[PDB]
Formats: sequence, structure tokens, C-alpha cells
Amino acid sequence: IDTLATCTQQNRDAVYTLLRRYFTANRTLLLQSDLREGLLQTEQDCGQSDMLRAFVFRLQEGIFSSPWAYLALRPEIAKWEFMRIHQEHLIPEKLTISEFLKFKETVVKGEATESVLEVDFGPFNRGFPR
Amino acid sequence: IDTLATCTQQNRDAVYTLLRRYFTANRTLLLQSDLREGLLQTEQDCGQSDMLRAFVFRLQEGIFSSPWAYLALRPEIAKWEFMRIHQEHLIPEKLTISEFLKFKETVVKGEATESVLEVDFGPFNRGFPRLKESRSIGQGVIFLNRKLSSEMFSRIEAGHTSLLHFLGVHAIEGQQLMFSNNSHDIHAVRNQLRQALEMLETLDGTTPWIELAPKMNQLGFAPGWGHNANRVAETMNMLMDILEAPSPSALEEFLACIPMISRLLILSPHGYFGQDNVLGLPDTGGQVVYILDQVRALEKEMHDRLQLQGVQVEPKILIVTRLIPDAGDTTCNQRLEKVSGCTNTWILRVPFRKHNGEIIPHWISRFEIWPHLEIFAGDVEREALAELGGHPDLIIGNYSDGNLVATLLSRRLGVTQCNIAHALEKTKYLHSDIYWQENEDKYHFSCQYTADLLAMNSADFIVTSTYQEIAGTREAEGQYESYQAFSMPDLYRVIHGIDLFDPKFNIVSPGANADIYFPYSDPNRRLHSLIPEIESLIFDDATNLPARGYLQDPDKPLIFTMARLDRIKNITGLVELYAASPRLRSLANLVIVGGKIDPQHSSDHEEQEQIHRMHQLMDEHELDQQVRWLGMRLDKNLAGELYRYIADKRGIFVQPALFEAFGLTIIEAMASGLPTFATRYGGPLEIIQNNRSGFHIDPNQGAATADLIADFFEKNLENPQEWERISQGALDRVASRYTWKLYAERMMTLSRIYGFWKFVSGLEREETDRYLNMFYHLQFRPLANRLAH
Amino acid sequence: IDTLATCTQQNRDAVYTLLRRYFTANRTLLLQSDLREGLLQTEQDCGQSDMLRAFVFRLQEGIFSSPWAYLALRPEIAKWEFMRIHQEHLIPEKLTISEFLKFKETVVKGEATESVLEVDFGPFNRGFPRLKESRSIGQGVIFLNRKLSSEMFSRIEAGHTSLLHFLGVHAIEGQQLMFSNNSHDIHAVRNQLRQALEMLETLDGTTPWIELAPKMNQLGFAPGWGHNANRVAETMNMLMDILEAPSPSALEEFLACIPMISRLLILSPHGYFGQDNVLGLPDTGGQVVYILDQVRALEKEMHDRLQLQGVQVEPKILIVTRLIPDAGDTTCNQRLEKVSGCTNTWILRVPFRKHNGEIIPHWISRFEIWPHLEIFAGDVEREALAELGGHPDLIIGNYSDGNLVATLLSRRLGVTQCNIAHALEKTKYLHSDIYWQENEDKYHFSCQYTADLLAMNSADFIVTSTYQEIAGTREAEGQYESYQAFSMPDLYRVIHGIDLFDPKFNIVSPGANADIYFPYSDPNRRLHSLIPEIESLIFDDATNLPARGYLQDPDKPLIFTMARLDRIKNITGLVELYAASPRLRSLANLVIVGGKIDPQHSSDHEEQEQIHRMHQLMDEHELDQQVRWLGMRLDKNLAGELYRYIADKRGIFVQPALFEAFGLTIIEAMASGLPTFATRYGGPLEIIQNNRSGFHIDPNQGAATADLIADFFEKNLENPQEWERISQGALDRVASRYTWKLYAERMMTLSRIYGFWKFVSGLEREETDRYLNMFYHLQFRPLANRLAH
Repeated sequence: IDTLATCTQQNRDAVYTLLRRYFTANRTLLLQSDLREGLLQTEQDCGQSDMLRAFVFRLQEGIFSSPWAYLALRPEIAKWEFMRIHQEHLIPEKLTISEFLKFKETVVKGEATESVLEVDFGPFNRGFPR
Repeated sequence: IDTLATCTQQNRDAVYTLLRRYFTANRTLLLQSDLREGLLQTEQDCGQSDMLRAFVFRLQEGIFSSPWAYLALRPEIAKWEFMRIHQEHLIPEKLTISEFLKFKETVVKGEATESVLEVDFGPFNRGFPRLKESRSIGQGVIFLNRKLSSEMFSRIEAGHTSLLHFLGVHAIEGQQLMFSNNSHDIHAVRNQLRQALEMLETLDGTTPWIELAPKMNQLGFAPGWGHNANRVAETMNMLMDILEAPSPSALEEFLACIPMISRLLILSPHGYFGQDNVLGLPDTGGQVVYILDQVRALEKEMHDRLQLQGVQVEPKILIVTRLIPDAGDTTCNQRLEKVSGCTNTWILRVPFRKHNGEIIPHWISRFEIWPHLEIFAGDVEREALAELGGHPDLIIGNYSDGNLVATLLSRRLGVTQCNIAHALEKTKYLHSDIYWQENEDKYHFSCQYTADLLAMNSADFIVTSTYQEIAGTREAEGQYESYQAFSMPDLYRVIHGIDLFDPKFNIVSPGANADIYFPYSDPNRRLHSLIPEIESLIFDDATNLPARGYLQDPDKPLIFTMARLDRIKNITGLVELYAASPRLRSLANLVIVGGKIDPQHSSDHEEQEQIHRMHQLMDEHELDQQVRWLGMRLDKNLAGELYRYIADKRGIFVQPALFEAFGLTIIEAMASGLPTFATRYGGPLEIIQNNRSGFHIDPNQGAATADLIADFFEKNLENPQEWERISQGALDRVASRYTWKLYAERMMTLSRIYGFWKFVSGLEREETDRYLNMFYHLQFRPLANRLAH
Repeated sequence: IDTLATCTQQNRDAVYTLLRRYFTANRTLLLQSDLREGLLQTEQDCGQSDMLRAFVFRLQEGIFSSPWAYLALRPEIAKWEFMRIHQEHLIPEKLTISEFLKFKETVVKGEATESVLEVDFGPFNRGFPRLKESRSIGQGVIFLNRKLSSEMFSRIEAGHTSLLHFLGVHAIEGQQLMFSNNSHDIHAVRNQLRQALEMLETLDGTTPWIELAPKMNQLGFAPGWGHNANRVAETMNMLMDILEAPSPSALEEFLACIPMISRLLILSPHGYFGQDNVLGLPDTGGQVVYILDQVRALEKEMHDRLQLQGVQVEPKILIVTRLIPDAGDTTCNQRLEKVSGCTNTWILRVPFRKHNGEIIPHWISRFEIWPHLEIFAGDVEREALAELGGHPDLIIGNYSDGNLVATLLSRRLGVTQCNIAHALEKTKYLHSDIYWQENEDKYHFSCQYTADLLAMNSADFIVTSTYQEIAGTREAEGQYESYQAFSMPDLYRVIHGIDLFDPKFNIVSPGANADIYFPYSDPNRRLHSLIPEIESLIFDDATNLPARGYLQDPDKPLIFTMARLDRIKNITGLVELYAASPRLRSLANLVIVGGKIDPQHSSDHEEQEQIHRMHQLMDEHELDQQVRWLGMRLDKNLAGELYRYIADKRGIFVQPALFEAFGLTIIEAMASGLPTFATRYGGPLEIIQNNRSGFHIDPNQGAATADLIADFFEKNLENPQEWERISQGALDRVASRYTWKLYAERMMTLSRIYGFWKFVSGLEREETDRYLNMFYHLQFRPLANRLAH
């Protein structure tokens, strides 16, 4: 279950309708409860899609603005994926964690005058056992 | 020689008296000169101790308070030891740089409130290749080729090589270069090379690439292997060799030829940049001249390399500096100005802005320019990316501002970064680090030195014009060396600031121009229109033009100096040592160009007080008719022929400066065929091979200097014959080291080889990058927002 | 091109017919000649193929029986594929060399009772470095330098103490060299080096080593660094450069310095060795000449190198061969014989012995020599060890017997082993392995081939004169190549018998004798006194001298050749293509030196037919007055002066041998300066660069070549420019690639480099040694003890 799993474009109006349901801007940042809530109706119109259910239930958070939805997925324990999808032409696009956080940062606290300091332990940890 | 050389307790009375003489607390911080002073009285007491003289003369500084003295010892070039001695019971104790710097801290600014931040690049550089012998410093590219090929051998023995991938990733102007498929496979490439080669065997030499291209493309090959079949053969053979058994020379030759570089971005945001008009303006100078006489050479070379590989694109060079909307009489408000003499080379000017900006109209001093630079960098990045087709292939920074910008720009774009500081002021101003708090209002060293550390560590390679600019001398620490460890109270401490043995350091020395300064002996090219004007400058006199010589000695040898009249250029020293020696007086006549003088101000106050000593020393000793003097500034095209004239009829140049970093003047003189007598102190030590390319003089001893010059004048028939030997010596030394053509060849190679080193070594350097980025954001950014209040 | 290329059986009919034509046999083992001639007719039936022709022409051999073709294909130099195809269903099927050998074995000597031993060096060779590219074979030492220095970047700093230890282990006459104690600790050695280098800057460069010796003993330095301090500085700077950043050039230069080559032992056991009557005699060819010239050259270089490093010792070369008591006015009974033109080079003869020996009295044939070799080897160890003060520093083997002996010796003594085979017969006599039992009683190839394999694997380096001897050409397998894989039925099968890509292989060509053969333009050394004898021999007549002749019309250009009278050198064919094309009879004249002009009476018979055919050609073509033929020997110096004579006036040398292994005469001619037309086939293909250094001519096309000869004789009123240009080409080429000076320089470096490679790689090869030793004891030893029935 991943970014590939929004191939749930087999039923396209389902995905489209769901994104619409989310996009109505009440909160631009949705947690699980909301994210899942929106699944049911769409769940009537149109269809069921156990796959889609699987996907939505694995969403940790989402950030909606513009015709753009930035999703954070957590498929299995301690594994995350980030993606963004366009409300109209719906193509899941894979995001880096930096990209997703830049978007959240912009949506919440506004466009930035200076570049953010990114603390990154990756280089430091590369090579030690896991 | 070292710490244990204070075993001088063999005579420890002298030691005790040296310490006591030091402790007299005229200063807490004792530098080299005042340390050497302490060894002369106490001299006549008690004894001599050559060992002690060795030890003391190797001290860079010492720090005194309390019973305790702390010593920083520099035994040989780029090698340091630190110790402490107790005044009463004196035994030496070996200290770490951290310890020594801590005590230096808690003395001058007193005991710390909270723990200092020690920026430590040590763990980050651990593991990276580095030079071993100090005499090899500044030779970096050579060492790197050896590590590159050494490593490529073992990798090619196992499956892969990065060389192939790196060959894949440069496509100049949207067309794929060197390879059609993306194949990462070495066996395959060997096969293709084999076939390609065997097929080139059947055609003859001069078949143009255009013809070979499709057959080549069936073989997997994109263009850039050569212009004709000959050259394609040549370079495919290079790659075949390398893929069999890597060696440094072959590797450097192949790397050297890859059509990677079509675009330069050269950064100089401070001063008023502009073509001509600029000598004397604030922050400007001959500073601009480096850039302006460099880029023609550069553009030409870049084009050539591309042409030879049969790639037709037109290369661009952008010199990016600040737009100052205040004209201030200049061209500095013009956004795009074509550098004359070049096909595609442009000054692109960009405004500073405020945070809403809102273009800032007014000139800003370099010392105050810090807070604008990040904004500037973003703006430059956009504008320049637009003006070039895309990313530049290399980015060159100049001075501290230029280098910080290049640091930022290069990290954003992922481009090879070259740094030219031209000078690093931390050594120029005594104690300006430990005392940085004092000097902040004027100088803002807290920002500068921080940006300096940042940039030195960020660059892929650093070009300097002399060895001493990096590592100095047996006596002097170098400009870069001084950043190796230092303290900056209430900010941070640095250790491992720079590694002098890092391969990134390369000495690449400029020169010439070369349409102007050229050998007196040329079949063409000379300016005879000037030739009557020349003679009438030296020979005429009085009130018809600037005064006052009147020589009247028709065939007498000439002694030429041309400079600023100021203290350190030291014309006073030359005339003084001239008057003082009668034989020199008899052998030649001293001609001088500089000052405005002519009347003392008007115009040009107040440091031109050196005109006082000028006339004072000229009238007494009765100089006139022995020595001509011009107050003129000498339009450059003329001066070129003036150098050309002072040879045949034979003469010499003299540059008796007290200290000279590079000595471009001397380069010009030698370029013109003049035997040159140049100061021993600074770069002329490097430029002139003494008694081959010229002669070194100690501007301190006038007796010996003028004596030496005379002795030169007395040789053979009066120098037929040994004036000519040195003259040819200078000529050859200049064509073999200092020329912008040479400079350009080396630059265009360095960018390719360090491009490949970046490519290959980048992922390992990521921790270093994150460290430097954190330092920037959490340290520099605040220091420069303090400005800017 | 390969097994897949036999998809040429779309056009199935042609392939079917081709296999049909092969199967109808008379012979089930086909070689090239039949394989090829069977392609044309049936060719026109049915088709005309390029691809199929390509395939067939790359077949080395094929084996037919069954409905089954077994094909061995060799598409590119040194690469082999093997396949089988079935007559009816035609489906090429890949085979391993072993499968193919098992089939060949079966078809030839029948179903095997037991299982065959397969000698396999593959697992033993895995992991050791190899060249990757066929063009590079024979260049081993270059690859090896790059491997050594690339892997000498041990910045683990323990290492290369390999280099340091190595420097410590050699000593000459008990005197430790380069280092007083065996040090390692690279940091210490860098220290010592630094200090020493420093002192040398205050010393008179030309100071004898013996003056600065004690001071250097202080710094830990034994002698060997140089003669004057200038050289000591040179070599020390070499080592200092290397301990910092190793490179191939540097490491070769320094390794070449090391005064570790003092005593040579050259081994040539068969025949009559001595300097008198060469050639003549059984088993003794120009065999003796190579070695006498080689050792003279060698001894010079040895001396020079040793001298330059300041070590006083006298080098000694021993040429060790068999002592034959029954001699008859050869010096072959005389135990020690000083070699003319050498200070310390000698011939040491050791007798063969029985086990009780009881010294064996009479000359033994080289095909019978095998049972004596082990005992001989022991006696040579004892005697040569006695004659040199100890172990030799290099052992050089000659031919098969010499190489085996050198193998046993070098293993015994721990000495670097060089192999010069000069010829390997396995390739000369086809099928002689599969059929070895037939040839056995004459030749004994069971012994020779086994010994060959033993030695080519055992050696440190292997020296050949031409590339051809190693890997041959596109069409023809090389001499060493032949041993890669073969069967000796009832004895053993071999796969991986040798690796042509191993870098033990070095082509070092001989040259000269340059005391004898040298340019015509030499300002001295010419014997003008011998010009009368020579104008006598060219332009005389009658019963004065042994000729047929009297050209008259001397004013023309000249055409020279000299050779043993045959048939392979092919003089008669030169005569013939001279005759048949009239434009040459017009343009020039033929001089010829060899055999006997006047009848065959008188002497030797033998050549006989070629003498008679010579005369016949003389009569019938009416070639008197255009042709001078001398029937004499021409002592060497006389000959040299002659080649010199023909050069100016504008002559040429033509040696149209059917094929020539390595052309000596071609070299002597080019050395003298004559533009030379040499056979296309064999060594001359390598020696002459065509249209630069000389001209390749097909001996198998007469008058097609004569057209080129005449074409050359033309070009602007005879030849103002071209002849001169080709002469300079020749001179330049000899000077660059073929000279005994260059040979000995190379040889003396190779011993040092492969000695180091042996020092490093030594313990890695022990499984290989245990294997080769087992194979010698249990395979060679029985075979030789059957000879010796």
C-alpha cells in the first residue's frame, strides 16, 4: 500500500469526490478522524473500493490548499511516504519529506522571507547499524 | 626547533631574565617583534645561547599574566606547538591548541560566564586525502590526480567506475554529450570504444565530426570526442587507456578535455566595478583589473577547448556585481555591459534590496555590506540563471563578500566553486580576532572572519597568487594559515579552521596584459608615435611640464621607479640609498614617476606628506641633473612603451617596496625585458629567481642595495653580456609562469578536475555540508542581522 | 565474429554444403588451408557471402567425424571460442575448451581407458592483475607500475613500508644499503629524508659520497643514494615525492635507481657456445650473437647505474653452459673464458655428469638433453655460486633447456627469473602435441612442451623481441599463445596454460651491433679505407673474385641485399621480380651477396637447388650487366661499411623474405640509413612503420612491389627529398625502438621492478609454486627419465 495504490483511478470519480470532500476548507490540516470520516459518503457515490478504504485508513495527516492535496501516509509501523495530488488532473506525485514540510510550513505560517535551517541527521547516521 | 629546545635550563638564569623581561606587562599579548626585542638587552646579560635564539625566533606570539606564560611556537612552515612556562619554577608543559586558546580567552576578555562554542572541523576532514610535505602546498591539483587515478585503478579492477557516469551528466545546451545510451557498464564501453576506434582506422585524418556523427551514434556515442576523426581517435584512445590502467597524467589529460565548461559566473559585489574610469573610487582599484584582463584570456581558452572537441556552442562569461542607481559619474547603474575585447563576456549588475526591497540606491562600503548579501545572492541567482541559458559550469568568488555569495550560490545550484580572496585581512590587522569587539563599529570583522571560515571550507578549490598567501614563510604565518585556529570572544573558538595540506589549494599566478607590456624586442607592435614624447619626458625639464629633474647625461644608464608616493611603496628609501652612495651616483641616473608632485597639496592630501621627505632629500645631497622626477600618472599605453624604451637604450627597473604581496609592477617590468631589482619581502621572492630572472634587494640596507646595483652596472664592457642574461631570464620566467594565457589553461583544467572530485567525493562530504549550513544559519545570519539592527 | 555469427545459416544451403565439403575429408583434423579453400567451391554453390567468409577465415582448426563438426574459432587476437555443429540439424552449440579437447582427444587417440589429468592454472591465476586489451600485450611493466603505485597509496601509513623494507633488504658485499637500520615507520623516514635534504643545500653539490657518508650515517642513511651530493638530493627527493603521493613515473624512476643489481647469471646450456666460428656448428645459430651482444650492453648499463649511485663494486655476469670435453678446437672444453668487450663478464662451463659422475664426454643434442638438466642444474648452482660471491641478482634463461634450468635454479636461490625462449616450437610444427608420440623419437616434445609450460608459468618476467611471438596477429596465433590450451594424449590436457594478458610479458627488442652497423652520415667511425675493397667487389669482374656480374653503367641508383642463400630469405624471387618488370631494370641495378656464385661444386650441396636456380635465372633472363652476385661471406665490419656505401648514393636495401621472425638485417640496414623494403610477414611488420621508417612489400607479389620500388626511385629528378626523409625515418626509428642501449636500460629496470613485484606478491603465489613443483616432480621427472630408456 503506497503512492502507487492511488491507482484507485479504476474508480476515478471516487477519488475525485473524496478530494472534493476534503478540500472544502474547514480545516486545511486534517487528522485521521476527519480524513477517514470523509471516506464514508464518498462511500455511497460512487462505489466501495476496499483498496481506497485501506489507503485512507493509513493516512496520518493531510494538508489541503488550492487545487492541491498534500498527503502523509504511514503504511506500516515506522514507515512513511509523502505525496501530493492535483484536485483536477489526479496524478499522485511522490514527495520528499522536505517538500511536504515546506508546504505545511507555507500553508500554516505563510511564505518565507528567509530560507529555513534544516537539521538533518541522515549524513551523520549513515553507516551505523540499523 | 621545538618545545624540548627549552632544555636551555643549561643557563636557566638567562631564561628567567627573558621571562621576567617579558612579564614587565607593557603588554599582555606579546607578538614576534617584541619577543625578539626581549632577546637584545637582555643580550649583554647574561651569555648568548644560540639555542635560545632559535627558540625565541620561532615564537609567533606569547600571552602573559600571573606567574604563567603561554607560548605559541611555529618551528617550520605550517607547523605549530603550544606550551606554558611558569615564571618562578620554570619547566615547560605541552599544551593543546584548545588549552592555549582557552587561556588566551580567559586572560584578554577575562573569565567565561558560560562555555565557549568550539567549531571543530577536525572530525569532518578526517579521512580525506591530504598533502604531506609543506613544500607541496598549493600544488593541489597534482596530488588530486594521483589520488583520483590511484582510486580509479582499484575500482576499475572490481566492477565499476564513476568516470563513465560523470561522462554521462554534462549536456551542453540541451544536447546529449559524449554518450547516447545511459550505459553504466564498463565492458560495454570498452567494446564500443574498440569498434569506434577500428572504424576510425578506415577513414583518414581530417574527416569532420559532422560526417562521423551518425556512424558514431549507431555505436552509442554522442558528440564531443573531437572535431575531426583524428581527435576523436585521440580522446577515445585516452579513455581506452584509462579504462585499462588509470594513471595520473592520462587521467588529467582526459578530464582536461571534457566539454563540461561553457558558462562562468564571476562574483564581485563590492566597489564600483565598471570598465575603466574606476581607479581611486571607494572600495575599487586594480582589484577590478584582475577580473577584466583575466576574462578575455578565459573566454578564449574556454571557446578553444570546446571547439577542439567539436562542440559549437558559444560560451558565456558573466561578471556579476552590484547595481548602484547612484551613477556617481560612472557606468555602475547599467544592468548589462559588454566587456570590450570579448565576444561573449558581460558585466551583469544587480541591485541590493531591503526585506521588502525596494532597491537600495546608495553606495555601501565593503565593511558594511554583510546584511544585504543573502538577499543579493537570491537575486543574482535568478537574474544570472536567466542570462546564462541555465546553471553556470563554474562559479568564481572574489574577496570575502564574493566568496560568501559564491558559497551560498554554489550550494543552491550544485556548481563547482572557486574562491579567490586576493587577501585575507585577519593577519593584516593585529589581534583583530581576540580584539574583534573593539573593531566592530568600523570594520565588522565578526561577520568577515565568519564568512571567511565558511567560504574557505565550502570551496571546491582555492586559487591564490603566491605560496605565501597560503602558508607564508619560515618567519611569517600565511594569510590562510591564521584561520587555522583562533578565538573570537563571546562568539566562538575555531580549531582546524582550514587544512593547509588540503588539495583544494592551488597557486595560479596571473600577469601581464600583454597588449601593453611586451618585450622591447618585437618585430612589430612597438609604439614609435610615443617615442619622441618619451625622450622629452626624461630629458626636458623645469616649468614646461612636471618637474624637477634636468638630467643632461646622454648615454648614462637609467634606474627606473614608478609607484604610489606612499610610505610602504618606499620611493624615499630608494632616493635615500641613491644619494648615500657616490659610485651608484656615477654609474647611472635615477628616474621616478609617482606622487602628483609638483606642489604639495594641492592636490591629494594628507598621506602625500611623503612629498616633504621627497624634496627634503632631493635638494640636499644635490640631486638634480643626477635624478629626473615626474609627477605624472602616465597613461598605460605610454608607460608600456616607457618600459620598452628603458631597455636599449639599456637600463633597469627598481621596486624597493617595504613589502609587496604580488608585485604586478614587477611582472610588467620583466615582461618588457628589464632586469629588475625587487624587494625580498613578499611575492617578488617567488616571482623573481634571483640572479636569473632579476635580483632581490633588502630595502632595509641601502648601502648593500645600491652597492649591488652598482656591481651589476660594472659587469664586463658594462653589461653586454649579463644585462642581457638577466633580461632574457626575466622574459622567459614571465612566459613560463605569469601570463593570462597560462592562467586560463590552468583554470579551465582545475574546473574540470575539481568538478570530477566534487562529483566523486560529494556524498562523503555531506556531514561537512550540514555542519557548515548550521553554522551559517545559526551564527552568520545573526551576526549580520546585527547591522541592519 | 563468433558462435552467434553462424546464424549465417539463414542461407542454410551454403552452410550445409560447406560442412559437406569439409566432412569429405581424407583428414578429420583440418587446419586453416583446407578450411579456407573449401569455402570457395563450394561458394558459387550456393551464394556469395561476406559474413560466412568472415567466419571461416577466423577458424583456426576443425575436427570432423560423426555427423559432427567441432570448430575452434579465434575472432580477435588472443580470444577463442569453441563450438560444435551437427551436419543435418545445423545448430551451433557452444563448447568449453575442455569439451573440445576431449573430442579431439577421442577422435585422434580413441576412447580413453582412464580419466585424463587436466592441468588447470585458472584457480591459481584468479585474483592476480591482468591487462585488459590485446593491443597492450607485451607492455606488462607499464601496467605493473600503475598497479604498484596506485596500490601504494596506503595512507594507512603502515605501507608502503613494503617499499621501505624492500629498500632495506639489499646489500652489496655485506655493506647495508640505503638504510643503516631497517626502519619502516614512514613518519621517521620522512623525517630523516627532510633533514638530509636540508643539509645537502649547505653542501657543495659535487661533494663525493665518501665525504658526506658519515653525516648520512648519523641520519640513518646507508650508501647507495648517489655519487655527488647533487645525485643524493635527486634520489632523496624521488623517495620523498613517492612517500607523499605515489605515481607510476616516480615509482619507476626511483625503483630504477636502486643499486640492487650487481651479479647476472645467464643460462644457455645446449650447443657449442663461444665467440669464434659463429655460426657453423650443431645446435649453434645466431643464438650466440644475441647473448654476447646482450651481455656487453648489459654489463655497461649495470656498471653505469651502480656507478651513478656511488657504489664502487664491480658487477659480474656469468654465461653458464655445458662443458664438452670432446671439443676439437672450439673453446668448449675450457671452464672459464673472458668475454671480449667486457670487464667482468665470463663464460663458465659446467660438465654434464652421470649420478656417480663420471663426466659425460661427448656433445648431446638439445632434443636429448632433458635427463641431464636436473643434475646439471645442481652443479651450476654450486659452481656459479662459487664464482660470484653469492647469489645472483637476476637469472636469465635461454630457449627451452635454459629456461627449465633457470626455473629450478631460481626456485632454489630465491632470485628473480627472466625467460628468453627466442622460439617456441609448439606453433612451428602443427599437430605435434595431439600427435606427440610420432615425433617423440626424433624430437621428444613430451619433455620440451612440458618444460616450456613449467617455465612460462615459473618466470617473473618473460622477454620477447616482437609482439608477434606473444599474441601473433589477427590471422595467426602467437608462439606463447599456442600453450594456452592443448592435449598431449596419454599424458595430460592443459587449459589456462598461460595468460597472454598477465603482465610478466615484456617486449624488449634487440638492435645494433652499433659498433659495426651505424649511419653513413657519421663524422667518424667510418672505414673509408675499406671503400676500395667494396668498389672492387661491386664493380669488378672475372676470376679475380667469386662472382657473376660486371654491371657497368654505374651512374644509376643501386639495389642491395645480402642473405644466406635460400628459399626463405628468397633472394631468387628478388632476382625474378627484378627481371619480370622492365621499368626496374631501367631504373636501377641489383647487387647481391650470398651462397656461392660459380658452381655448387664447391660447396655444401644443400642450398644447392637455390644456387642452381640462381644461375638458371641468371642465364635465362639475361641479367648479367644489370646484376652483380657475390658468392662470399663478407666479414661483419666490411659488410657494415658496405651498407653505408649504398647509402649515398641513394641506394636501397630489400630483404623480401617469405617471412622473417625478427628482422636483424632490416635493422642493420635502417641503422646504416638505407631506406628498406622488407617483407610484410613477421617481425618487419613491427619494425618498419610503412612510408615513415621503411616499406612493407609482399614477397608473394612480384612486380606489384617492383612498381613501388620504381615509384620511389622517381619523385622529382630522381629523389631530392623523399629518400632523405625515409632515411631519417629509418634512423629515427632504430634510435627510438631498436638499440642494445635501450634494451639494456629496459632490462636493468625490469629486473628491479619485477623484483619488487616479487617482493610484494611473493607469498600470494605459493599455491602456484606448490602446483608447479608437484607437476615437475611427477610429470617432467618421469618423462625425462625415459630418455634415458
